Amino acid sequence: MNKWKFLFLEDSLVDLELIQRQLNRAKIDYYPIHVSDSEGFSQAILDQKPHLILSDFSLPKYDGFSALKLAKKICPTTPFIFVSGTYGEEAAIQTLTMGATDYVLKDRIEKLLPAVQRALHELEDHELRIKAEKERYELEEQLRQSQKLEAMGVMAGTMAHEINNPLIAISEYAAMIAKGEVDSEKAKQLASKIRDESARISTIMKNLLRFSRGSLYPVEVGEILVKLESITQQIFKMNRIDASWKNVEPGHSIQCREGQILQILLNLVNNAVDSLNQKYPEYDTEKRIILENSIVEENHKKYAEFSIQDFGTGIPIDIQKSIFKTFFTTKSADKGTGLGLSVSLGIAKEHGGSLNFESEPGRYTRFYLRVPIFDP
Amino acid sequence: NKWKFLFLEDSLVDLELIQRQLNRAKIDYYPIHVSDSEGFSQAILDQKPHLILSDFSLPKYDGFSALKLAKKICPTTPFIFVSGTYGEEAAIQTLTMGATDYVLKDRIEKLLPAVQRALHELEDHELRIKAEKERYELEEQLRQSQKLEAMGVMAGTMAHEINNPLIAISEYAAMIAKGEVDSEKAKQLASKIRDESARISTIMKNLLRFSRDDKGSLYPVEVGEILVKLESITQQIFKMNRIDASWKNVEPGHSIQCREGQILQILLNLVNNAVDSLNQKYPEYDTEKRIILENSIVEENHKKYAEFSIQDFGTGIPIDIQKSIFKTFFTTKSADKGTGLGLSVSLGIAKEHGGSLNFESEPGRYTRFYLRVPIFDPS
Ligand SMILES: Nc1ncnc2c1ncn2[C@@H]1O[C@H](COP(=O)(O)OP(=O)(O)CP(=O)(O)O)[C@@H](O)[C@H]1O
Ligand SMILES: Nc1ncnc2c1ncn2[C@@H]1O[C@H](COP(=O)(O)OP(=O)(O)CP(=O)(O)O)[C@@H](O)[C@H]1O
Ligand code: BEF
Ligand code: BEF
Ligand SMILES: [Mg+2]
Ligand SMILES: [Mg+2]
Ligand SMILES: [Mg+2]
Ligand SMILES: [Mg+2]
Repeated sequence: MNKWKFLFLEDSLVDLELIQRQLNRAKIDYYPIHVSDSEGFSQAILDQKPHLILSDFSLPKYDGFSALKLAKKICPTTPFIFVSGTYGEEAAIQTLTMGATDYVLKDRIEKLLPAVQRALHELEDHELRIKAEKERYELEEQLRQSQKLEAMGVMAGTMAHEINNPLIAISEYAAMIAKGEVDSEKAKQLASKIRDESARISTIMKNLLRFSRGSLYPVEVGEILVKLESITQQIFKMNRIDASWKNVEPGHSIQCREGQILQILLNLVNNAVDSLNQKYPEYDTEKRIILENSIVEENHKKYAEFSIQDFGTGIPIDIQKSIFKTFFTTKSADKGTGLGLSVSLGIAKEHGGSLNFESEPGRYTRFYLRVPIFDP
Repeated sequence: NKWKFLFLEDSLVDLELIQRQLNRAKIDYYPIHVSDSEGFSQAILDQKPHLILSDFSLPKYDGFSALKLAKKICPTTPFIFVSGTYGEEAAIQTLTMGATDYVLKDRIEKLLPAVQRALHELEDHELRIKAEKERYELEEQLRQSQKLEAMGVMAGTMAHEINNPLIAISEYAAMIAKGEVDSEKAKQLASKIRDESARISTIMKNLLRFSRDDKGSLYPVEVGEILVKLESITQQIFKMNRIDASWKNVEPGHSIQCREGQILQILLNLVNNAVDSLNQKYPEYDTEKRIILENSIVEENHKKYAEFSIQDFGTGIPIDIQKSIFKTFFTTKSADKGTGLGLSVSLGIAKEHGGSLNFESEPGRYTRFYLRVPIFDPS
């Protein structure tokens, strides 16, 4: 609502006005929270979560020694600055040793602004560091999508080049028949050649598709979950996503290409992060993701179900039937290739599994991959 | 691991007692023995021991002075006192002075747990690096696999959009070949064959335009933004591969008409080739596993160009293949680690920018690739 949140523990309305006047001269955008006792101070820290505490030493019923001791217990990372008129500088330095972040004397109120600015500058710097890491990650991901598109482009080019020669032959033979440049008997021969060139195009593509494409082996389900956790923890941290796990079922193995199963799961996670960042551009308590594994039984067969539930935008009903189609994306093409869900569905079927989803618009989306357990 | 243990001890008899306890444990260590301050000081600097075991009372030298020096020169090296000169009440105090552990000579059985804990802490640090390296390798393996998967999906989609007209061509051709149609229907069917062949060409053109035309107009970009982004992306690459990366020159304040993302793709492609060449030549840590990254302004044919240069000292490029690199799908790496597309895409991108991509290499010594892009200057 308001950028900074400042907690003032102060009993003098006159001194509060003096302190605030110095901050307002700087056009600092802060939300003031004023408290004069231990209950208000204790409640305001927990419920309001201030980014900075400014405390008086002497309040009726409350003291800055107790306030500092409470702050070190409840909000250790929050900067705490004393601003008091009850002692000199000799006494004030000692308070820093007690773990105050800074100390401002009321008779030297000009010192308040540098103390506040340093604390705010340090807070911004911490935010700036996380942001630079997020931007670096996004740039790395854009380059990776671009390298993927170039390889697709090279494959489209090579297949077009090997096909155009027989395609030309088809057009010349058809043109000779259509032009009437051939007797009835040559037209049958040319029509035979057209069939052979059409069969050639189908074979060239088959040899190419086989060139562009390991055996399944038993893999422990737990090995997959540890790898998925290990890969996505940093993604959630960079995106400030809260990640919850509800259940696991290791000690069951599946016949899979482990790398391809992890590829499915990673694609769903990427869809969840994009959905979450679109709904919650800043930090929000509802920017959460649920990751679960479970054993499911279907048609008297047991399956390992991997589930990824995000609380982002959900999938609008008009597009929900069209989401596994190749190249379908609602993101601007610069950020979305539309290949994630279609590749994951292809891989899932190759493993004898299924990929399905449930979503309620504006609430959640849950994608789940089921793969049959290998029982020897 | 071949640990290196520095022993500051003046009694050869007590040294044999200490070493005998470690040798019973089959601890693989290299002993370094010193009895004075000069030998102790040199051994820390020159040999870089992984553990220091020190006596308190050596003639001409003392463990208080040893601790103070160790804290100045090798603060992170574990330091365990092993002395016969005092009791446990005095020994506990030595830990407060920053000894890692204290072993009494009369209780030499306590030496092994102190050493094992110190070695385990070193191993744990090595284990952490290994787990991070393995995680990074798996992420790169998954990304390479996804690139191969995308190529397969594009090959599949073009086959699906083409097969419908291919079926029609084959059916129409079959009716003509059987003679089941008069001469006028055969000409009409031949026209349909022509129309379906043109359709296949159009389907392919629309697919190729999505794969090679969603690129963007050229815009002026400042050279320095490209260099900072390249630095930020490759810092982690060099750290994971234990590559020493040096920059010889930069030339910001010059701009080029480019697709910034495509320029970074060239440079990143050259970097990946350097890392692979370097990893093939130096599988372990080596001081010559170095990379030189430079930018400069170059003049060619009375035109000024921004040159980005990447020089690795890895596996030189053999003369027989030097003439063939940059060809589409040419790779000497296995399929698990190479598609052969990096240099061919980079040469295309360089030409689309009015630039060139070139290289110099001496076999067994170094390779230098350099990308030239024209400076944007209306004047
Ligand atoms: N968790 C999620 N939340 C909201 N929408 C989602 C979603 N997962 C998928 N979608 C929708 O389905 C579409 C299909 O996405 P898909 O993964 O197939 O391609 P993509 O647009 O995500 C780029 P990429 O192929 O690189 O993953 C998305 O563009 C989006 O509109
Ligand atoms: N710095 C370098 N040192 C040694 N050989 C190099 C090299 N740069 C390129 N090469 C050689 O040229 C080949 C072409 O590399 P290119 O990048 O085009 O495809 P690639 O083999 O590296 C797999 P990818 O297409 O995924 O990058 C390499 O496989 C390698 O044999
Ligand atoms: F009451 Be306070 F210490 F200014
Ligand atoms: F001489 Be030592 F300190 F055992
Ligand atoms: Mg007061
Ligand atoms: Mg996706
Ligand atoms: Mg001695
Ligand atoms: Mg390469």
